[PDB]
Amino acid sequence: AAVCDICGKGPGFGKSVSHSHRRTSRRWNPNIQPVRAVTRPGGNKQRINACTSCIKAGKVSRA
RNA sequence: GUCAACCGAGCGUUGAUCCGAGGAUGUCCGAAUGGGGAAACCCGGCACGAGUGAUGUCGUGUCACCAGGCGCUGAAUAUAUAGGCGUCUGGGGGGAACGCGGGGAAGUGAAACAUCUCAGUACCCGUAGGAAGAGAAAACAAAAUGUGAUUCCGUGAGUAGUGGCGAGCGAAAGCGGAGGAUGGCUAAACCGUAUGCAUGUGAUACCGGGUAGGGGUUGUGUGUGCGGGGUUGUGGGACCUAUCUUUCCGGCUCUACCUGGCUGGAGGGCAGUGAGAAAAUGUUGUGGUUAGCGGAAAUGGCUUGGGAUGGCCUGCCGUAGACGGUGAGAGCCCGGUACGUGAAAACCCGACGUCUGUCUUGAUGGUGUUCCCGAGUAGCAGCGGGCCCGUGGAAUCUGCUGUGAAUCUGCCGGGACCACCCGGUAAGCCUGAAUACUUCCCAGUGACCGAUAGCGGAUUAGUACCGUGAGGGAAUGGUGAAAAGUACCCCG
RNA sequence: UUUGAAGAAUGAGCCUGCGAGUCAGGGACAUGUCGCGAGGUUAACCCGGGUGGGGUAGCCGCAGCGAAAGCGAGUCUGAAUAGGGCGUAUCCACACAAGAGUGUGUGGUGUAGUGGUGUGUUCUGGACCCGAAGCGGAGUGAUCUACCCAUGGCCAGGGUGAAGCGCGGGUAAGACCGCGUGGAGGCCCGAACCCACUUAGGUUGAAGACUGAGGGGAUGAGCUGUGGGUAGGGGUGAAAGGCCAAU
RNA sequence: UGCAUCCGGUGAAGCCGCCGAGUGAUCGAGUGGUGGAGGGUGUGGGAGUGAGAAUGCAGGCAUGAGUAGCGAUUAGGCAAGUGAGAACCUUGCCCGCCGAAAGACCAAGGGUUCCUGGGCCAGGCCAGUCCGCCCAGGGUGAGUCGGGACCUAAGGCGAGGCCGACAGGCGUAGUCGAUGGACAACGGGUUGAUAUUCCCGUACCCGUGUAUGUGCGUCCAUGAUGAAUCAGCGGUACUAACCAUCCAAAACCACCGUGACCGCACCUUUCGGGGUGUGGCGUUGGUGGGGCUGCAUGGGACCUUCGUUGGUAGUAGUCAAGCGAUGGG
RNA sequence: AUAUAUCCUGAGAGGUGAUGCAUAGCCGAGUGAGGCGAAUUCGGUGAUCCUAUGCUGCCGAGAAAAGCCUCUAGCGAGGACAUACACGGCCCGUACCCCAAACCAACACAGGUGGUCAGGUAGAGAAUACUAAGGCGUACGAGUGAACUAUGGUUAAGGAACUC
RNA sequence: CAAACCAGUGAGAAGCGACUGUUUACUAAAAACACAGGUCCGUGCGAAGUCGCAAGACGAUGUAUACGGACUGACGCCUGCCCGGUGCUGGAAGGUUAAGAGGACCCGUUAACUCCCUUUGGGGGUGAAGCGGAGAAUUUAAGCCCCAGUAAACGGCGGUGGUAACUAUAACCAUCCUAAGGUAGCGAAAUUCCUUGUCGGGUAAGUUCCGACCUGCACGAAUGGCGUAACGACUUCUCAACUGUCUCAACCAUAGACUCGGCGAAAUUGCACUACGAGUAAAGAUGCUCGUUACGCGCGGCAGGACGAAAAGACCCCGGGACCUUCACUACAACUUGGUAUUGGUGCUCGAUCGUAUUGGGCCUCUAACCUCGGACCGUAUAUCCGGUUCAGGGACAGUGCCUGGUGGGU
RNA sequence: GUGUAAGUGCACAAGGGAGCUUGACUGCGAGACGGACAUGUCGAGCAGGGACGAAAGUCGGGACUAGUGAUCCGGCACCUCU
Ligand SMILES: [Mg+2]
Ligand SMILES: [Mg+2]
Ligand SMILES: [Mg+2]
Ligand SMILES: [Mg+2]
Ligand SMILES: [Mg+2]
Ligand SMILES: [Mg+2]
Ligand SMILES: [Mg+2]
Ligand SMILES: [Mg+2]
Ligand SMILES: [Mg+2]
Ligand SMILES: [Mg+2]
Ligand SMILES: [Mg+2]
Ligand SMILES: [Mg+2]
Ligand SMILES: [Mg+2]
Ligand SMILES: [Mg+2]
Ligand SMILES: [Mg+2]
Ligand SMILES: [Mg+2]
Ligand SMILES: [Mg+2]
Ligand SMILES: [Mg+2]
Ligand SMILES: [Mg+2]
Ligand SMILES: [Mg+2]
Ligand SMILES: [Mg+2]
Ligand SMILES: [Mg+2]
Ligand SMILES: [Mg+2]
Ligand SMILES: [Mg+2]
Ligand SMILES: [Mg+2]
Ligand SMILES: [Mg+2]
Ligand SMILES: [Mg+2]
Ligand SMILES: [Mg+2]
Ligand SMILES: [Mg+2]
Ligand SMILES: [Mg+2]
Ligand SMILES: [Mg+2]
Ligand SMILES: [Mg+2]
Ligand SMILES: [Mg+2]
Ligand SMILES: [Mg+2]
Ligand SMILES: [Mg+2]
Ligand SMILES: [Mg+2]
Ligand SMILES: [Mg+2]
Ligand SMILES: [Mg+2]
Ligand SMILES: [Mg+2]
Ligand SMILES: [Mg+2]
Ligand SMILES: [Mg+2]
Ligand SMILES: [Mg+2]
Ligand SMILES: [Mg+2]
Ligand SMILES: [Mg+2]
Ligand SMILES: [Mg+2]
Ligand SMILES: [Mg+2]
Ligand SMILES: [Mg+2]
Ligand SMILES: [Mg+2]
Ligand SMILES: [Mg+2]
Ligand SMILES: [Mg+2]
Ligand SMILES: [Mg+2]
Ligand SMILES: [Mg+2]
Ligand SMILES: [Mg+2]
Ligand SMILES: [Mg+2]
Ligand SMILES: [Mg+2]
Ligand SMILES: [Mg+2]
Ligand SMILES: [Mg+2]
Ligand SMILES: [Mg+2]
Ligand SMILES: [Mg+2]
Ligand SMILES: [Mg+2]
Ligand SMILES: [Mg+2]
Ligand SMILES: [Mg+2]
Ligand SMILES: [Mg+2]
Ligand SMILES: [Mg+2]
Ligand SMILES: [Mg+2]
Ligand SMILES: [Mg+2]
Ligand SMILES: [Mg+2]
Ligand SMILES: [Mg+2]
Ligand SMILES: [Mg+2]
Ligand SMILES: [Mg+2]
Ligand SMILES: [Mg+2]
Ligand SMILES: [Mg+2]
Ligand SMILES: [Mg+2]
Ligand SMILES: [Mg+2]
Ligand SMILES: [Mg+2]
Ligand SMILES: [Mg+2]
Ligand SMILES: [Mg+2]
Ligand SMILES: [Mg+2]
Ligand SMILES: [Mg+2]
Ligand SMILES: [Mg+2]
Ligand SMILES: [Mg+2]
Ligand SMILES: [Mg+2]
Ligand SMILES: [Mg+2]
Ligand SMILES: [Mg+2]
Ligand SMILES: [Mg+2]
Ligand SMILES: [Mg+2]
Ligand SMILES: [Mg+2]
Ligand SMILES: [Mg+2]
Ligand SMILES: [Mg+2]
Ligand SMILES: [Mg+2]
Ligand SMILES: [Mg+2]
Ligand SMILES: [Mg+2]
Ligand SMILES: [Mg+2]
Ligand SMILES: [Mg+2]
Ligand SMILES: [Mg+2]
Ligand SMILES: [Mg+2]
Ligand SMILES: [Mg+2]
Ligand SMILES: [Mg+2]
Ligand SMILES: [Mg+2]
Ligand SMILES: [Mg+2]
Ligand SMILES: [Mg+2]
Ligand SMILES: [Mg+2]
Ligand SMILES: [Mg+2]
Ligand SMILES: [Mg+2]
Ligand SMILES: [Mg+2]
Ligand SMILES: [Mg+2]
Ligand SMILES: [Mg+2]
Ligand SMILES: [Mg+2]
Ligand SMILES: [Mg+2]
Ligand SMILES: [Mg+2]
Ligand SMILES: [Mg+2]
Ligand SMILES: [Mg+2]
Ligand SMILES: [Mg+2]
Ligand SMILES: [Mg+2]
Ligand SMILES: [Mg+2]
Ligand SMILES: [Mg+2]
Ligand SMILES: [Mg+2]
Ligand SMILES: [Mg+2]
Ligand SMILES: [Mg+2]
Ligand SMILES: [Mg+2]
Ligand SMILES: [Mg+2]
Ligand SMILES: [Mg+2]
Ligand SMILES: [Mg+2]
Ligand SMILES: [Mg+2]
Ligand SMILES: [Mg+2]
Ligand SMILES: [Mg+2]
Ligand SMILES: [Mg+2]
Ligand SMILES: [Mg+2]
Ligand SMILES: [Mg+2]
Ligand SMILES: [Mg+2]
Ligand SMILES: [Mg+2]
Ligand SMILES: [Mg+2]
Ligand SMILES: [Mg+2]
Ligand SMILES: [Mg+2]
Ligand SMILES: [Mg+2]
Ligand SMILES: [Mg+2]
Ligand SMILES: [Mg+2]
Ligand SMILES: [Mg+2]
Ligand SMILES: [Mg+2]
Ligand SMILES: [Mg+2]
Ligand SMILES: [Mg+2]
Ligand SMILES: [Mg+2]
Ligand SMILES: [Mg+2]
Ligand SMILES: [Mg+2]
Ligand SMILES: [Mg+2]
Ligand SMILES: [Mg+2]
Ligand SMILES: [Mg+2]
Ligand SMILES: [Mg+2]
Ligand SMILES: [Mg+2]
Ligand SMILES: [Mg+2]
Ligand SMILES: [Mg+2]
Ligand SMILES: [Mg+2]
Ligand SMILES: [Mg+2]
Ligand SMILES: [Zn+2]
Repeated sequence: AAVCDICGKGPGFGKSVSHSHRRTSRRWNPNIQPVRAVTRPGGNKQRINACTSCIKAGKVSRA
């Protein structure tokens, strides 16, 4: 819940809301997961904290 | 140097001290950086010298972490990588405010109270700078054939608006001003090179007239890397086809001989320490700063007077009658005042001949047909945030999650939203001046205080003292003009 | 302060100093007063080591009515002369009506606001002065106490006598019992130590919690030195709303 | 503050009196005494502008008052000395009190309170020659005691690492961290103060080195062994069989029950269905007899698998001494 | 091999240490130092001190690491073992107080503060009573038969009738 | 003749608690706390539950004969009946409902037009495709509603009337209603208001005590009932000794109080040449009226007044705080669902334009995303952290985000 | 006796019946009453249309006095408002 490696997406802070509409401070943390992505076409794969936005950005590739 | 005096030793006409510029010296703790640690203290490794009969012993240096590179090494293992070393360059902490940015509340008002307000305030945190930040419209405007980056002022106006439509909050457009730089580029529609991965009909296919010699720019798809030149506002650029064309040379579009498309070298540019090319090449103002020099004119006389600058009388000078001191009110007494002058050396602000780059293989004006200019971006569904705007009919901005575009008969804006037309190029980038602040220094000023005031602090003050801590936190000025601070005698 | 105080209602030991309606805003209004007058005035800003000059950007009134279109000395209402609401500053003289008080038409008197300066009030600012219980953010504390963690130390003396053990009884083996040994025990009495039950004194005390007589445990859930960790809406808590540095 | 400018060392402001005047807040070019350096008419201007109170604040001084108290449970008297003064100090005599302390050593802590010398304002709840007062001087002596050179617990810090909006939080290798473990000291004497430190006498254990006497190799060579090499075997028992033991796949013989068929006699509704007894099969429920061949279960042997040597190659490469760990016990 | 075999551990006792020292006292010498200097044996009691980190017995089952000894991985042509030898071992604390007028309590305060030493007579004793060593009478005193208060002693007879 | 110091009062009846023990430092040491005994429930091991926005650590280097939570509290006899309410536990067939998808209606705009007017589309309505606005129905999980269980889970266990051989009764039947309507035991008790209930014991006298009766206002069986040996600085009561606690105080030795010398305080304080009584009055007067009495001043004592001093009254009320409780409001932490993403494939089975079509649901597989706290290597000379490699197990689950619904005095 | 309590009124009816029918109108409103204020009450006359009565005239709710709710936010219809 810290940071996504490439997108640079630090979690943002905002306030929730009731139906009565009374505020309270809360947070949002980007959807971060690690995968053993492919780096070089030689087969070397490594792990990097990536979010869904980055994944669908598809800098990381699959076989 | 001072308290503080005092002595005692002493230093000077050759110029000692005093002030300024550069330099060296700088124990230890303290980012502390050789390891450790209860700060000012313990314990080592490595390289060079020295002394002892040698050791003992001594000095000197170097020895942190992280970041970024370079060279060497390489584990699982085969390549290679992590890791491992060693070396250069940076940063590390502190500082009053200001600025940016990440986060961010309640007391309070609403006469209660949740929305709301208090307010993005205090406070915490990470950054740089002397300013920062913002900054060249994807802005406004509204038919005028208008504005023309940002920033800061005074308006516009407590108006339009927002709000349990309450308390409250609060624009924009336009106008007048300060300051100005309409300011130049990178990277995708061709090519030369360092290139590789792939393959050969390995010859009739590759060079821009004619003769001749010579022997995979992949066939097909996709992605990545390297570039001249294409970056709209009347709507705009190129795989090919109609016109003038202000130097030369070579090599290319897989070869050699007209037409077409590029790159390299000899010459007018574009400018350059720059936000749009990078690194280097060096210096003149009586400019200032750091300290300094000169700088006028009454012993004038008398009176009170302890003491005169005072009262009276003369004469005084002034480009200087700000100021302070000297025995009471001083321009004619001293420090000094206007004015003039001045730096061996160093430093901040202003030009000028070594030396450097580029380009004139590039540039300017003229007639028609056919893969580029910011993508996970604009916009979208949900969720929230900032714009006066609290979902309200809600644009514009940002963003968390899922989604997701066109590229010129493209986009987005014009305050739900649509059509004709109206106006300006988003997703890349930087860039002075106007502005804010003052821990620090200088010079001046005050209808500012004059010791319970004024900074807590005119004095050994952030001390004594209190608290183990964070922290709190005092009271305490004047003898005299000068110490001439009471010799000596007497009581005790 | 009170309806009301000589008050036995509050405050004042005394003296001296210090101590309380201030201050800002083209803020708003009214009253004084000052200049000009259908006009009044400028902000910011530029240039005079000096308050000058420039600067009309802007604001208020000269016209109001209507929510608005819009109209305009009228306008709104309304289907409307058909009067009413609001203004036409305000009045004088002439005529027309009813004399529903006044309205409707003519000729003159012709409209007074604005910017200082000082003042009361309101305005937002802490807004006449001192004063709270408390909420929130950042930090400082476990040198007492609570708990716990590691390492050490402490518990004079004197009794009680489990299991177990051996022998003798007893079994067929037992089991069971007498005898001597053994000495367990949150066992007993009682010093150090640690506590706090009663009384007394003290309660401007020797002491911000004690002194003296007695008072319980006193080999353990014990106590004690040592050094460490647990931080505030949290700790800890053999639980009382206790302790967390006399709070 | 502005001003015509003045008042004053022939005495300003301030302080304390006196006089006179205004209805008031006051005033007086109104003065007497202290004071010895600045005030200021008038007319405006601006204010931190007027104190008795707020259990106000700070300072000073009141009263209760010369009152309460002088801080234990042990307690003194006296002689003589110093001194101005002597219950309180010094010396002496007796008395009393503690004596698991009210004595003697340390740690923690404090830091000069230790000793000597001088004086007694201030401090000691009184005086005070005395003091833990002040003033000056002196005083702290370690290879062997203690803290670092050593090692570690609880726990803290922490490269890299992991996680975290920032800050930071964790925890590995490591490094810190005593209240523990590790190495050596005794008695006497000494000054006014130090002592297991100084002196005396006698010992010790750790760290470096000496070089010889023991005396030991590597650079000679003797000892114990030790193990990485060519030729086959485990009656067990690969492959046609024999003796003995229980079982049955291609149903012969015999009976019986009858999926279903052909029917022979009787019963039954008038005849029907149907039941009973039986005959021929068929079985709702396919072996025995015999040989060729091929495979499956044990026997001896044929060629390749041994009873580790026959030369060699104790010819040559190896050292243990002496110290050798970030490792093991 | 069951051997008091062997090894390890081990307070204590004897000897040397020590013909030394100290010593009660003797002499001259006074604020007090100096020289000389006798005996220096026995038994018996006896610890909470030491053997002991031991022995027995119990469950609640009672640190780590180092130093030391020892074994080897990586070397090697000079180390091992003693001793005459004169050499060589840091820095810092070391005074004083330390159940107190010196520390923590604002004081020269009837409080608290951890470890060590533990005499004699009675006694079980580390209680208690009196004493040595040694240190104190802890800083207001002098005088007065009052109340009254506090600390105490004694009390005719009655014995809880006071009083919750 | 234990002569000193030192050195247990004892016994009886009972209440509560098993006891040793701990606690409200600095007013409460108990009957409270705590425990040893049991009970219920949760907890399958990267556990349950904790601290922590995370890694991670405790739990534990433990493993259901362990750990956590809650209740009662040795031991013995026991621990009755009630599942409507609230909870918890199982069952989701039905009804209601999330987000998310979605596209019928309705609405806006505009090319063409549509009457007539000119000549080179608007003024008297339709509505083009897209654009958009509100906008559908349709798919939806948990939960709630619903069905059962559960009381050592929180909790309840009645009233009404009638009904005997003299006498008061109910020991039997009928009423309502809820789920049932208090069983054993004990009971004017630590609960009993009348109440000092009545009776008996103890005393002359007993509102306390003990022992019984039961009219239990308003006991009661794990927020446990009844007894209980021992224990207790616990509660009540009685008895013998005991005594100055008392009848009823007396004397005496001590340190103060007193006088003398020395040093030298504090609270309070508008004034002060400060009497009495009756009256008056802001309603109890040293200070007013009236009358009485009284030379000025001290010292020791005693406390009735000076509404005496100390603390801006606790109680009460009035404008406000903090903490706490809960089915008060509004939320939020945590727990829980689905969709969506980290996201892959085959086979089957189910639908709206029995032989032609509808793309998603449910299942079984598999590796390859992902997890692994399994193993074994390496970084390493030492490393249980960590990173990489291999294999092994899982595996498209899980976890994680975002939206959403539940629950939510934990905050 | 007079719709719903009491008072005030009411026979000239405000009491019944019938006929007819909508004035329980539209826009104003001279002036008043009460109101601290927001509000609340009464009312002759003027313009269109209608109702009853031939006409005269009466008709702007019930014999009167109770039967009620501010502001915001929102919903719905019409207009020669933007
Ligand atoms: Mg991150
Ligand atoms: Mg924010
Ligand atoms: Mg908020
Ligand atoms: Mg996708
Ligand atoms: Mg210099
Ligand atoms: Mg130097
Ligand atoms: Mg360091
Ligand atoms: Mg460093
Ligand atoms: Mg590098
Ligand atoms: Mg490789
Ligand atoms: Mg409010
Ligand atoms: Mg309020
Ligand atoms: Mg607020
Ligand atoms: Mg705001
Ligand atoms: Mg700079
Ligand atoms: Mg800029
Ligand atoms: Mg404006
Ligand atoms: Mg307001
Ligand atoms: Mg180009
Ligand atoms: Mg180009
Ligand atoms: Mg155009
Ligand atoms: Mg000069
Ligand atoms: Mg003179
Ligand atoms: Mg001058
Ligand atoms: Mg002068
Ligand atoms: Mg001068
Ligand atoms: Mg809004
Ligand atoms: Mg909008
Ligand atoms: Mg463009
Ligand atoms: Mg500027
Ligand atoms: Mg402090
Ligand atoms: Mg009054
Ligand atoms: Mg009065
Ligand atoms: Mg009085
Ligand atoms: Mg009063
Ligand atoms: Mg009072
Ligand atoms: Mg009052
Ligand atoms: Mg008072
Ligand atoms: Mg104003
Ligand atoms: Mg005028
Ligand atoms: Mg001007
Ligand atoms: Mg209007
Ligand atoms: Mg109208
Ligand atoms: Mg003014
Ligand atoms: Mg706070
Ligand atoms: Mg701490
Ligand atoms: Mg037994
Ligand atoms: Mg025994
Ligand atoms: Mg006893
Ligand atoms: Mg006393
Ligand atoms: Mg205190
Ligand atoms: Mg007694
Ligand atoms: Mg115990
Ligand atoms: Mg802390
Ligand atoms: Mg709290
Ligand atoms: Mg309690
Ligand atoms: Mg309580
Ligand atoms: Mg406390
Ligand atoms: Mg004079
Ligand atoms: Mg004079
Ligand atoms: Mg004078
Ligand atoms: Mg003056
Ligand atoms: Mg003036
Ligand atoms: Mg004042
Ligand atoms: Mg005063
Ligand atoms: Mg007053
Ligand atoms: Mg006062
Ligand atoms: Mg007094
Ligand atoms: Mg007295
Ligand atoms: Mg006295
Ligand atoms: Mg005392
Ligand atoms: Mg004397
Ligand atoms: Mg004694
Ligand atoms: Mg003792
Ligand atoms: Mg003793
Ligand atoms: Mg200490
Ligand atoms: Mg002296
Ligand atoms: Mg003196
Ligand atoms: Mg004194
Ligand atoms: Mg001194
Ligand atoms: Mg690190
Ligand atoms: Mg760490
Ligand atoms: Mg660690
Ligand atoms: Mg260490
Ligand atoms: Mg240590
Ligand atoms: Mg010493
Ligand atoms: Mg010593
Ligand atoms: Mg040595
Ligand atoms: Mg030292
Ligand atoms: Mg010493
Ligand atoms: Mg000492
Ligand atoms: Mg002592
Ligand atoms: Mg003190
Ligand atoms: Mg004392
Ligand atoms: Mg004390
Ligand atoms: Mg103690
Ligand atoms: Mg003892
Ligand atoms: Mg004695
Ligand atoms: Mg003694
Ligand atoms: Mg007394
Ligand atoms: Mg007697
Ligand atoms: Mg008696
Ligand atoms: Mg009982
Ligand atoms: Mg008890
Ligand atoms: Mg007990
Ligand atoms: Mg207890
Ligand atoms: Mg207690
Ligand atoms: Mg206490
Ligand atoms: Mg208490
Ligand atoms: Mg108590
Ligand atoms: Mg208990
Ligand atoms: Mg039980
Ligand atoms: Mg239980
Ligand atoms: Mg249970
Ligand atoms: Mg778990
Ligand atoms: Mg209980
Ligand atoms: Mg049931
Ligand atoms: Mg129920
Ligand atoms: Mg549809
Ligand atoms: Mg439910
Ligand atoms: Mg009873
Ligand atoms: Mg009972
Ligand atoms: Mg009772
Ligand atoms: Mg009773
Ligand atoms: Mg009774
Ligand atoms: Mg009684
Ligand atoms: Mg009862
Ligand atoms: Mg009850
Ligand atoms: Mg039960
Ligand atoms: Mg129960
Ligand atoms: Mg209960
Ligand atoms: Mg019970
Ligand atoms: Mg019992
Ligand atoms: Mg008696
Ligand atoms: Mg008496
Ligand atoms: Mg007395
Ligand atoms: Mg006395
Ligand atoms: Mg005195
Ligand atoms: Mg009176
Ligand atoms: Mg009276
Ligand atoms: Mg009186
Ligand atoms: Mg009082
Ligand atoms: Mg109060
Ligand atoms: Mg209140
Ligand atoms: Mg609170
Ligand atoms: Mg989903
Ligand atoms: Mg999926
Ligand atoms: Mg609450
Ligand atoms: Mg009628
Ligand atoms: Mg009118
Ligand atoms: Mg009506
Ligand atoms: Mg009517
Ligand atoms: Mg509203
Ligand atoms: Zn990302």
